[PDB]
Amino acid sequence: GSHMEKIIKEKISSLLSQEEEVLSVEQLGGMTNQNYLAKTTNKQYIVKFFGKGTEKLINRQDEKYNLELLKDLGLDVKNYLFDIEAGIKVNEYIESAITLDSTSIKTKFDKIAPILQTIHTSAKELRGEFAPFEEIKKYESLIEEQIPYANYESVRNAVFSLEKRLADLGVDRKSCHIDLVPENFIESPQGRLYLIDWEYSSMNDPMWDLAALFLESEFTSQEEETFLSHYESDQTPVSHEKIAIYKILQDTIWSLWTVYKEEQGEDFGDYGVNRYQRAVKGLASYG
Ligand SMILES: Nc1ncnc2c1ncn2[C@@H]1O[C@H](COP(=O)(O)O)[C@@H](O)[C@H]1O
Repeated sequence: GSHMEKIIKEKISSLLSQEEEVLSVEQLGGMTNQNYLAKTTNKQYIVKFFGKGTEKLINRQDEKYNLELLKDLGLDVKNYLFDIEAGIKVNEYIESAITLDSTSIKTKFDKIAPILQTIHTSAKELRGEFAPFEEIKKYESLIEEQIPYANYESVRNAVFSLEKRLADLGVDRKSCHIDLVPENFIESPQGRLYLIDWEYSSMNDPMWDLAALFLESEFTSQEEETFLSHYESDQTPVSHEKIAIYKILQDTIWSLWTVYKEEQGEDFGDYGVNRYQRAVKGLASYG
């Protein structure tokens, strides 16, 4: 039983009646060590332990508010606990739920485009103002080692040069999810599709979210065009250039996230190296 699992057991004890007990806390699948299934006498809970070393990256109070603010959209699953002290989310467990991946997401544009419209047109004022270039600096501060990626100064300066272009185009400010990996979509056995894991949610340009959806599921040009056709409306305008720019910023940011996570003891192999190289590729294609 890990330290993280012991802390989870303690936090869940507050959700139980005098009779009930925590039976087990086990690590769920996935890339990171954040996700756990907790079993109690009469209840199962999905747990995301996101707080470890992320105090300066994920503003826990911002995100606790964002949960209660976003609840009536009906997109996320039910929350039972959001622990500010350690950064731990305790949610409902949906039995026999299907987690989406790139292939399955591509069959469900009829559901997913309206979902993204719902969030981007919510008119909700989330706590948090996403600043991608400040985000880069946050990771740079937290990382102890000499940056392990090749040709970093030239790449960094090219990435930071995109700030001026974004200012010229004009950056929009809407409620965004910020982390549209396909595995953040889960389907109930009865058919309802959820969008989960809003830990990064913030006010941002909606083209960030589109870039993330497209990049994280490796959409083809045909899939991008088809999705944009579905998603585009007067209240959800589309900018292809912004999408291209945000893809580069995402690969940069998540490559730095990788270094920091590995410094804390995780092993993601060449995940970060490859994302960084894709930023390099994107910079060349953009220019
Ligand atoms: N309410 C739920 N019921 C069943 N599985 C879930 C639930 N919420 C999250 N999960 C799973 O846990 C993962 C959450 O972390 P992530 O892998 O980053 O999406 C999802 O991919 C789902 O597979």
